[PDB]
Amino acid sequence: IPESSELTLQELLGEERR
Repeated sequence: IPESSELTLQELLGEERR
Protein backbone atom coordinates (compact mmCIF):
# COMPACT_ATOMS: atom_id res chain seq x y z
CA ILE A 1 0.00 0.00 0.00
CA PRO A 2 1.23 3.55 -0.89
CA GLU A 3 0.71 4.74 2.71
CA SER A 4 4.42 5.72 3.03
CA SER A 5 4.04 5.52 6.84
CA GLU A 6 4.12 1.70 6.85
CA LEU A 7 7.06 1.88 4.45
CA THR A 8 8.93 4.44 6.58
CA LEU A 9 8.09 2.59 9.81
CA GLN A 10 9.30 -0.74 8.37
CA GLU A 11 12.32 1.09 6.88
CA LEU A 12 13.33 2.66 10.21
CA LEU A 13 12.74 -0.61 12.08
CA GLY A 14 14.85 -2.26 9.41
CA GLU A 15 18.19 -0.47 8.99
CA GLU A 16 18.27 0.97 12.55
CA ARG A 17 17.72 -2.52 13.99
CA ARG A 18 19.63 -4.25 11.17
